[PDB]
Amino acid sequence: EQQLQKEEEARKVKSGIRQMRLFSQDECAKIEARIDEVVSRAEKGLYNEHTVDRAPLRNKYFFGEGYTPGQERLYPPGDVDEIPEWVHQLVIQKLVEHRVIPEGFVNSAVINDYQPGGCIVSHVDPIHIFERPIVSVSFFSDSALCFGCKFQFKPIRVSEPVLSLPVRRGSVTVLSGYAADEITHCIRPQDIKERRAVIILRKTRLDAPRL
Repeated sequence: EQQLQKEEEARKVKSGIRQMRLFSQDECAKIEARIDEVVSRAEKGLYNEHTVDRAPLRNKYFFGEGYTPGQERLYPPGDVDEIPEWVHQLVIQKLVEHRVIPEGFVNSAVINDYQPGGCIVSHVDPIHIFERPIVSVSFFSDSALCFGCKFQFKPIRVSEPVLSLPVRRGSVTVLSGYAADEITHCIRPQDIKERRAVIILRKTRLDAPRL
């Protein structure tokens, strides 16, 4: 049955997801103020060209490492701005202290800032660029992350994702295995009702192809 297939898929996705409430409301407030600083600094033209990526639904800020289909390429060393001290002190440290990731692991911090009605189209985290696990921390409001995103293209055949994962403010999502390699994920516009930001902490692969 198609029902059994969806249930085994969702179980496999679940095995690749770990999630914990790690940041208090005050800790979130401090990080959100720092996120607002990045947005302000971008608007002041203070960042490198490749640090900032502006699109209708969302702004993307690349720190430490950055990239440009499976044809993503890492920008040459020193092309994007370095990971800001507050990311180390307020975000990465908390994660290291809670043993989510080891020290020295993260060389890439991306901030995605979403407008209401913002979305991500079905995609896989590029395996040729980034090691696993992929760590993300949500900030301004609660939302959902969907896995198995055929519905975004064939809504008559399939109306729902395989799995929808609540992503609450201050929660940490860790993706590995099946959830990171074998299935697509996306965000639905109806799931972003107000401003939402997310910090994505990753390690790039040594042989990630460069420009």
